[PDB]
Amino acid sequence: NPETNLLFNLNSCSKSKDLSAALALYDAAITSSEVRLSQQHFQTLLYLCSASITDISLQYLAIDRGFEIFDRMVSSGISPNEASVTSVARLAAAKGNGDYAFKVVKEFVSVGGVSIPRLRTYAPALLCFCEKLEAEKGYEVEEHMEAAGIALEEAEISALLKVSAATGRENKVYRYLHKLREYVGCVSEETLKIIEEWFCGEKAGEVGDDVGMLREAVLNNGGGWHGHGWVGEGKWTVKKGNVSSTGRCLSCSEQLACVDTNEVETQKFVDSLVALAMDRVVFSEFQDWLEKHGDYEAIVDGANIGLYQQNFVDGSFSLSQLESVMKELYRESGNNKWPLILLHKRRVKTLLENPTHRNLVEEWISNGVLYATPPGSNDDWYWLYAAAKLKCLLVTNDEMRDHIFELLGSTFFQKWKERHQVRYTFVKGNLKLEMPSPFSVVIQESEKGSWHFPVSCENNEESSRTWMCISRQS
Ligand SMILES: [Zn+2]
Repeated sequence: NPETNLLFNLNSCSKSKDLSAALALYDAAITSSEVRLSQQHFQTLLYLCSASITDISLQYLAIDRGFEIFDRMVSSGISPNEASVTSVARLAAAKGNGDYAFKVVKEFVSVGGVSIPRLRTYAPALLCFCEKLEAEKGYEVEEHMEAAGIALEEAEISALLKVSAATGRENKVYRYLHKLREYVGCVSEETLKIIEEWFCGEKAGEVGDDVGMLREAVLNNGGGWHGHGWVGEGKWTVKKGNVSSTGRCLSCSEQLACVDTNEVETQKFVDSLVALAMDRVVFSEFQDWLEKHGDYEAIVDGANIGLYQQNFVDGSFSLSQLESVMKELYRESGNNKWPLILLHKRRVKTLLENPTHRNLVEEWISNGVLYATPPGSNDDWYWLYAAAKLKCLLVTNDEMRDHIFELLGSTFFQKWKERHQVRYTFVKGNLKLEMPSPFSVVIQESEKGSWHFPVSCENNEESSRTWMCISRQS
């Protein structure tokens, strides 16, 4: 059987990255006319041609003979899959042909059946245009990506920022300094140098505008950014320097913002939370109970605080620790609001039928500062909902890492936990609440057009992270 032998030998070439050998077998199949060409033969060759772009000894062969393999695949009556289109997009981008790398994807997305065009399909085009300082054709790829419903990562956004800085398009540079802020957060060392080069450059110091109305724009957006135009005269003062624990940069000596988590994104969180919670008993009775009587500054994971530093074997529970968390949050509250504790019905009873505790537990149920979550369903979803919907603190020592709560948007979560979650500790006797930080680690604009960029300390992120401060002085 010749078809199985060709597929077996082409795979043996792909294991060694031996393009020369597989590309010889490709000729033997065509000229002899003994073997039936098929999708898996064409695919194996195209991936190998894309794989060989990095190899110096095999790149010239892949670029010369790669497109003929793709053209034979289409004319044989086989539509090209996502990986095959990406392979030719990379091959075309390797020899500076951005327009073919673009239009090979436009044909693919135009079918729209089972295409599924990933970012790696469009990236060969986009990067090739930004390499050749073709800003206009670069931005076309972004439009066709964003319309096709594909997220841009840091590398693509940095490429578009780079080409904007090269062509001197100060409108577009401002666009992508907010795309990084929005879709990335803290930036790379390479990405930081792309930004540093702009603000140090002469074009950046030829832009300007007001004071009063921008304050509303900062508040309405969240706190991080005002989001329209540059502010100042010229000559930026770029410098790297660390930030305080209180949210105060040592370079410029101004206040960093603690940005509110996205209001529309928080509504997607709570709806997906109620959707999973409504699953066999009535969850909706808590929803209205919170809304009717619930204006607390903090929520407490009752099961966590009580079982903290207790033996899993003994089944020992600690109301005294849960009592301490109640009193300290009440003190730290300015208006003096007691937090809402959320325990199970199995844990509230047994606490209630202990005569020592009964009074204190009954007191909290009467005052509306403790809610019993019903059996069967988890308490997990009740205190997530309570803190998230009311937008307040959540006291628990539990970084929620699991595949049951996998609908957690890990982009939105962590970013939510850093703003809202309160950790704690009981050193022998006394309690110590570890509050969330008074400033967020994200890109942000001041009212005076002063930017701040945090660089991602990938190894050991701490208070000694370097921030790249950029201000005007006017
Ligand atoms: Zn600063």
